[PDB]
Amino acid sequence: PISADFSEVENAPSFLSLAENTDEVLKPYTGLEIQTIITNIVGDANPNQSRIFDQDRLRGNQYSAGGLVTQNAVSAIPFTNLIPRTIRVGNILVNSANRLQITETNVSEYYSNPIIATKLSEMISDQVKNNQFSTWRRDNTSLQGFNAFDIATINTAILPNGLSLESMLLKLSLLHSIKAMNVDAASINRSQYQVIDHNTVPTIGAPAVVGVNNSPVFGEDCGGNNPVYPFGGGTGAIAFHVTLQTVPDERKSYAIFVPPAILQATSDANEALALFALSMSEWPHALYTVTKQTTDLAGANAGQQVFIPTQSTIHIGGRRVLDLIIPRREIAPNPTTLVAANAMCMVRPQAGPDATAGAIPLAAGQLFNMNFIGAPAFEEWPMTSYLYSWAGRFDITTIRQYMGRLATMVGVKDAYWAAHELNVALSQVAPKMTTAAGGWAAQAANSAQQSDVCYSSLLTVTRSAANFPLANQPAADMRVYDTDPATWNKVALGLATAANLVPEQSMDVPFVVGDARASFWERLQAIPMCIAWTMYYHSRGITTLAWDNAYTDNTNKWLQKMVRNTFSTTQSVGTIIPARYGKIVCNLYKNMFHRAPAYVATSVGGKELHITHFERWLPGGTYANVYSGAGAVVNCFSPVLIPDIWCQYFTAKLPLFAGAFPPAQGQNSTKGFNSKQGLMIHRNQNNNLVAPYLEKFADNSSYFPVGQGPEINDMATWNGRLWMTTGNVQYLDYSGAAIVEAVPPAGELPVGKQIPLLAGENAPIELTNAATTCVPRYSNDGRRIFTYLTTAQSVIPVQACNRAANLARSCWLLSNVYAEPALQALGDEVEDAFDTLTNSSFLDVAKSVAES
Amino acid sequence: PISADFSEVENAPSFLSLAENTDEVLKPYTGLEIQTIITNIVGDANPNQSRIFDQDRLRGNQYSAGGLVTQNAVSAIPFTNLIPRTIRVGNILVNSANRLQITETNVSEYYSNPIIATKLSEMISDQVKNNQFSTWRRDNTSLQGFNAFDIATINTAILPNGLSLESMLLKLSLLHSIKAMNVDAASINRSQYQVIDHNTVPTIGAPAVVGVNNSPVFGEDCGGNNPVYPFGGGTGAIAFHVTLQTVPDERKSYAIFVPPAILQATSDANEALALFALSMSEWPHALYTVTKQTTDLAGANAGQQVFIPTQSTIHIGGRRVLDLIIPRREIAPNPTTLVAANAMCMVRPQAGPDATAGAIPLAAGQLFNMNFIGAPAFEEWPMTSYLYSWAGRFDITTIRQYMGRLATMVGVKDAYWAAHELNVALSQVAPKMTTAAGGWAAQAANSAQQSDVCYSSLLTVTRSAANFPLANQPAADMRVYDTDPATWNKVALGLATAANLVPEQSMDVPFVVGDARASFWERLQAIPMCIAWTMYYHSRGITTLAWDNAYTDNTNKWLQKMVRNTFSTTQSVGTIIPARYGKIVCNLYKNMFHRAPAYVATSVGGKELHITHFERWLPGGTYANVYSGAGAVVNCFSPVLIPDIWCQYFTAKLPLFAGAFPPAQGQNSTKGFNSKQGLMIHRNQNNNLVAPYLEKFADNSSYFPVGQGPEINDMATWNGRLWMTTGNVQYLDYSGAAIVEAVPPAGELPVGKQIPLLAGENAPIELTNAATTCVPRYSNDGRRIFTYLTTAQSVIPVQACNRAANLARSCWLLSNVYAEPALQALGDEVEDAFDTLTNSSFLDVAKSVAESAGEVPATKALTDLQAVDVSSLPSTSDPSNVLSQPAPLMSPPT
Amino acid sequence: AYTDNTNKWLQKMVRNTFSTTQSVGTIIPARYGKIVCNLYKNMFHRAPAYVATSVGGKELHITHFERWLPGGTYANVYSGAGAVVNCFSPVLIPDIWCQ
Amino acid sequence: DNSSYFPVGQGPEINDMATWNGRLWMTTGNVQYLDYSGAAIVEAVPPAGE
Amino acid sequence: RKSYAIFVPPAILQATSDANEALALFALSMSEWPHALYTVTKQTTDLAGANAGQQVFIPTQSTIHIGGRRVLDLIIPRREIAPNPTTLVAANAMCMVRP
Repeated sequence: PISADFSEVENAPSFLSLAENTDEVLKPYTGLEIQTIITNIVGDANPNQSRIFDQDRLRGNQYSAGGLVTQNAVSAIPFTNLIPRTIRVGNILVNSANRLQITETNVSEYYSNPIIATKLSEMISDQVKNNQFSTWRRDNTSLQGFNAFDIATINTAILPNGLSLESMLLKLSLLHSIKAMNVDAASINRSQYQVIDHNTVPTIGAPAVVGVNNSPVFGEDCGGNNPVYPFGGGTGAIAFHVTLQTVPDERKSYAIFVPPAILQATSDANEALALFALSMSEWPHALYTVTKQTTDLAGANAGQQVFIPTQSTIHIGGRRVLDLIIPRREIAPNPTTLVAANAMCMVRPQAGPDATAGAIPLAAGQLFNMNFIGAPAFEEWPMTSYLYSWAGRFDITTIRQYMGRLATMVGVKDAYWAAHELNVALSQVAPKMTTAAGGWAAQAANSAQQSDVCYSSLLTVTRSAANFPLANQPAADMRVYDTDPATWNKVALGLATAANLVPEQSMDVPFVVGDARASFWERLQAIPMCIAWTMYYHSRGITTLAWDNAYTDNTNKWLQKMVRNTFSTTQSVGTIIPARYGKIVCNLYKNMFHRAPAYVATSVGGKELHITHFERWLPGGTYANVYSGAGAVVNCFSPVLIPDIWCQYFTAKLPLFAGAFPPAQGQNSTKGFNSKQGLMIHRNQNNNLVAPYLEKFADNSSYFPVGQGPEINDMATWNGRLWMTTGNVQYLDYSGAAIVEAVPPAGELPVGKQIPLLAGENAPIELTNAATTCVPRYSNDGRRIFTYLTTAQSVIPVQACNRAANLARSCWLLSNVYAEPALQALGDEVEDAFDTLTNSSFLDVAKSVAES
Repeated sequence: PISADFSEVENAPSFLSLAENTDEVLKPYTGLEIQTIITNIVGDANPNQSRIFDQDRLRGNQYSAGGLVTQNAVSAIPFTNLIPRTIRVGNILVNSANRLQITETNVSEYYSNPIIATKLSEMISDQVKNNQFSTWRRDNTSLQGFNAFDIATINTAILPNGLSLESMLLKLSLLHSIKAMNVDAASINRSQYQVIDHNTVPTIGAPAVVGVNNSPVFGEDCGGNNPVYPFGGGTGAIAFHVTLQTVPDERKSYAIFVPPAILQATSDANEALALFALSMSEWPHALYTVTKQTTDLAGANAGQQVFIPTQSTIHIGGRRVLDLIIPRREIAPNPTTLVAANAMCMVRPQAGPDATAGAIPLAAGQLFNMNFIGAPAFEEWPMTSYLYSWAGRFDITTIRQYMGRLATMVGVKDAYWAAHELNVALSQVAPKMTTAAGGWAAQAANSAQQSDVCYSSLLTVTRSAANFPLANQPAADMRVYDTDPATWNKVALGLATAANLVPEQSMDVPFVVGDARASFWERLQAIPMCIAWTMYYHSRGITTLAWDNAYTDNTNKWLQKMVRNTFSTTQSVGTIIPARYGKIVCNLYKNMFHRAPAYVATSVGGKELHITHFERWLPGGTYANVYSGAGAVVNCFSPVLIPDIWCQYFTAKLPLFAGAFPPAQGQNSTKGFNSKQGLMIHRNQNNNLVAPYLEKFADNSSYFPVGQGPEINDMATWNGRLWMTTGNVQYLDYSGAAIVEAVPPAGELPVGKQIPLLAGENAPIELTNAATTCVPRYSNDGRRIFTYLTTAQSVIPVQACNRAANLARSCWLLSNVYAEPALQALGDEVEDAFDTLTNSSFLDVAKSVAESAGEVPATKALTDLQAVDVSSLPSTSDPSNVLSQPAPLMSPPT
Repeated sequence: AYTDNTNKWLQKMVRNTFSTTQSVGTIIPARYGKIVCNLYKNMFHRAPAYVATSVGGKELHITHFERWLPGGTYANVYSGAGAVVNCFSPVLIPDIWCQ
Repeated sequence: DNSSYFPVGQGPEINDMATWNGRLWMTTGNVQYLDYSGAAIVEAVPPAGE
Repeated sequence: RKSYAIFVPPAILQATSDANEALALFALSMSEWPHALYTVTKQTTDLAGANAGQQVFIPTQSTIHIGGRRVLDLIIPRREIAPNPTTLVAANAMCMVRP
């Protein structure tokens, strides 16, 4: 919460108090209630637009350090999933000059929740034991549509591993979040088309079109009509079979049964079939491309403009070839002639409306010729071509139908929610901040720095270095479980079950899917994740080089252990073991928001263990760093992405070092902590260098002792912010010499991204739109860092810490923060009559809030 | 009430006593409290027989300060909704020089009463799960003429919020409020046409005509016969579908089902479809007009004036285009061919009886060409033109039956009543006051000041700055709930239910919905609202220029709070939260009128809270101010809208500072409070300025301390009124310096609007029709304001405070009466003999339906028997429960 | 009474003569059709055919008296030379049949 | 209170004997269908005595 | 079309002297009505008996509209315990009655 008075600063929680474990079960933090913070804002200059197209921004009144007022100043929402591929330059569309982003994943086996045999599979094995010949006769088949010999052979295997549905549901969530873009233009806010490209203004009149393989540059098209995998290249292969007798051996163990429940899940069974086929092959099968009409800032230069969705770039699975088995209409022995095969099956697979040109061209809507036992030549299709035909017909309400059916056949409530969490955590992305003295800045148009971007985890994204298809050495970003085809076959036939596979009412599918607001809710759900990682990284002052070099040669002992426990270093078989210090981040999340992240159960040694997206990232990335104007990299600060007001304003509780500065010109304006709090100044007056009250040294005064680093102390960080927020901070060491990290041109601090204004809005003023909490304490050399001011500059702030003076700093006028008059002609403290008449009600509201 | 003696004003309740929280249940304010006082009609009467065309004034005898009695003195009913677009000028009717008023709404989703899935949905899920054993794609799940694949997708992924229905009911109520003008002239007030145009006279014999897009000036016709939306400037689109498949992928998620339960009348059902379509598209779809015959004050010159209803200019945002998915007549395979479709649609839509031009021209009565798979081309209509054609065909009596069937599906009683409260709050409107010495005044004809107007909340109404269609959106004035298509689809098909949505009888529809008297009755419901807001703003002394700049100013910390807390701009747990000081006005209302305002619930984490229309206004507007006789603005007063006789003759109980001056009775007349009351006189360096007994803190604050402002004190306010009501007050600083705010020409007070007289009436005299209570105390720059008199002028009033002298005053000669509530139900109804012959059967069949929401005679115990594998049915492993809020628990840590 | 020129009382009056109500999968009987069935049973000492129907678990008989639909036009007398006259309440048959 | 206009929402009450008397007036050859003041009603009427 | 198809039990086909007629009557029984406009014709004459002739009348029952389902698939019993027919002669000889 933002603060009206300095009394609200002193009484704030300490960091260790919030990093503490909490026992109580909580609730998911859906974007539907994060929605209400952007709307329902204080301010009289604000037209309260109803369309979600305009509700994309943090609007508010602001108050200057000099005591002036500014109305309806703006702060852009940081996150997006769209990467531009046609940047405007000189007010005209121009082909991009920068290579595409990429993500990877280490899929893992899921041994947790091993399956139990049904009484059906039990009696089947008994019949195999006692050698009951009749039960697997040649022409016996179930109403399911599969013949008995196949069931008797699928049952014979013993499997240790359980079933997951994680990568499956994850691919469905990714396709969903791509298809959501195609919904009404009013249902999608414009800020999302102008986070990376600040010179572009989308049109409300015409919907974004969702194409595929249309990118202009760097081999992005992946062959067009001839579709090919973006990752590694090549075409896959697909074959439809009525029986496992037909599938080639050395291929049999891999073949997947397709239950009838899948094929009756939609208006067009070939489409449900195609969507299941997408569901268990490699992703992306192609590069999807959102296209949108946009115009000039003056409206002068309209045109279509291309965007590549982030979801389209993540790489998961990658199984290349697949054999699908299908139900049959009639109780008949396995087909021998071709016509007897084609007429036999429940549905006859075919390409969708879009055509393809390849060595194996597919005419639009072409029928597939089913395989049979006596066939002179085995039959097969290219996979990327196959899915390419149907790439145009997936649709979010159809996916909704499909999901209701899956929810009915087997549980989907929780797993889809966790998969959705992974989707947000991986596919939401913000540009690195540029440094400035004022409220707004951005990097020059069509530049490598314009397109640098980071995860919510404050890890920079990997960027491709060559034309598609890529042929990389893998660099996985985080673990996920794999969906096992064999266990799926054991379950689809009623042969087996698992403790989390319980069937559910269709109405229980989580409400996100099939809803057109889903994109906006994605963007919103991304912010709290950054708040938890940010408060993790800012509590200790480690510089961005000290993290970047912490997994390479320039490491310390302490940086070694430090990077080691942030991430999922550990690798037990068939498991994902959580980071030791990811738990602290989950605690911060639960204490600062009174809500909880999605869990996945996982067992080790018979011990149960929850795991969250906080606990399953992988080490070796590069961290967020600020740029200088003119693009020079600077990496002194601890890593950052987003402006302080987001942190201060969405949280219910925050640690003391992070609070907003109270408004200028009041009694109880910003102050500081001194000797009584147990702090001590470091003077260096011989060189004009004076530094705040700080923690008493513990043999760590100039070099830290080996294996140790800076200690948590809020009040000292607060003082460091007070020194920084003056205009001339100087980052030196104990002797007053330069440190190895690059430093901002003097007085600059990182600041939020510029976007074009609407009518009646203002650019943010002063330090209202800036990171401030990013204070250095530990350099890559192992030395301490000190923030200095000259002896003359340093006198007022020292009086403030001493509490014999006040300081003047700018602030948002939101909630209970009111502007302070220059005089302060105070009267006797007096409760207002209206405040007493309406106090109980005000208590009832707060009680209702606490209850939840 | 009016006071009889000074003993009664001296014993009147304090303001804080009336603003206390009250815990008792109270009946709705039907507006008939005012009817039995200003009208012949005590009890019932037929509207035709009563001539309420002439029942449009406050009447009575008046007593003057000089001792004379003026019989048959009169006062106008302040409020209206009609806006002239042609003003009489120089006895000759002419085009308006001034642009039209506009209004904006902030529509949005909020948590409502918690929602739960029904038994019918469980049966459907079990039908699907059981269907999974057989390689047959089959259609067991069809309901009410809908495709089996559609019921499956309407049964998925429910939204926690709940369901509202409010914006729907707003659009319906606004429409009704407009069509109610269409009834005969005998039962609409004469005054209603002449609140703003005081020089015109309506003719009783001929009814008003309601048209569309007819206006002469500023492009008000929205393309005329070829229409466009008045605000967006665009044109909509509408398409009808037998099944959801034919809907383009760009918008399959926004589709709305049109349940068969409406259209069950043998009354034209093609119109009921149009009125379902109207209540979910953007409003207004066109600018309605009321044309009425009128004449000159001499009766000499006659003509047809044009008016715009205030309901027709308020913008409820929403959906330009609609896919309406129609029920199938006969259960059947999906109509792959056309003749299978049309001969099987339960209704086949066609345009209403009016022609339209432009692209996609529509001949009258034209038939829509149905959409089905494999069709040669897609077909749709512009919706502005489709709605333009039915626009002349709706009427009060059909809206009543429509809503009567609508009530059978979902309860609509309390929700509609609250929507009607919003209707009255946003549509009733009054002109700004003119200062004078005497009892009447009005602004010059066809002037900008003549047409300037305000809400019952003392906030001004904004004007358009360019010809329609408007190129750019105005700021929101108030925020309302929205109605989700998704959970609408779930609720209409019986798949979901909430405690606010329990079905009701067609007789439960509130009386206003049917009657021709409804316009008059809406006109009477806005007065208590101003009385509440007036007592609120007048309890403190803050001036108009001071409210006007308050939200931002840095001169004083207290003032910023005092405005920030009166508007609804706060939230928690994803829902709206009521304005903190709106509750004061609500309490003030309940305590003065002994009636309860209509409210709606918001669920904060499952805890319901009541929001009233007092609590949902938004910042931005200018506040209400009086004009000089010459048209110059006057800033110095607190906000005012109406003469105080209205405030003080229609309240059961009243604040002390606002009571009427008592009648002369022998020696006694009027009197003032002194130091025995805790008060004390202000004096300065000047020896020729005297200010009344006031607070003791008044001695120590030429400027209020920051964080503090003037406090409630009835008696000092009373004394301030005594200084003001002398003909020669002076508005000045602690030192006797001029304040920055514009002040009236000397000795003048704001006074109520002039209207033409009937034979035998007299104009109000002196201060009988003035506002008096608006006593300034807080200046724009933080100074106190003092009311001064010169010494010689000062002597009699001070002795009147000392109870040793008396001050003459005028009064109405009216006694006090205040009725117990006329009706409990909120709906009129009378037993007929047949209602008694057939009583018990109705009484239990009714209750047997109210519990029957989402029930079918087949129970789970029967449909289990048909199931293949009962343990694996989701209804077994998932007994259903009410969803929690903000969201139901997911992924619990074991 | 089912078109524009309606009253309140004509509104309720036509509303309860007929089967206005529409619960799912059912035909709910008119409130005042029951009076007509009572007249039938008292004046003839005989009963009309029933169909059972359930709502809310409540049983409900229904008869052709209870299942007509609103919006028709009523019997009216003609003048000689064919002029329509509609002052009388609706009629079809001579009194002696009734008596 | 239903002498010339019925009060809103109410209509004529059942009373047999009055209907009997109305039949007695009708079965004479010259009945005249008017209102309380003796003015014509809006319904079309039979040529006299029919 | 499968979910709509109606089985015709043998009980229907042995309900009359000509099974094709019972079949036709069941088919009338579950499709749309009227399937045509039936016409009663009767000789009539003048009041004086002067002008005899046939005269046409349309029954009221023929004008009521009910149902209206348009297309129908009827399933029929087979004479012998045999697997589903594959040749045409094997189909025609198979069924209980040939429509």
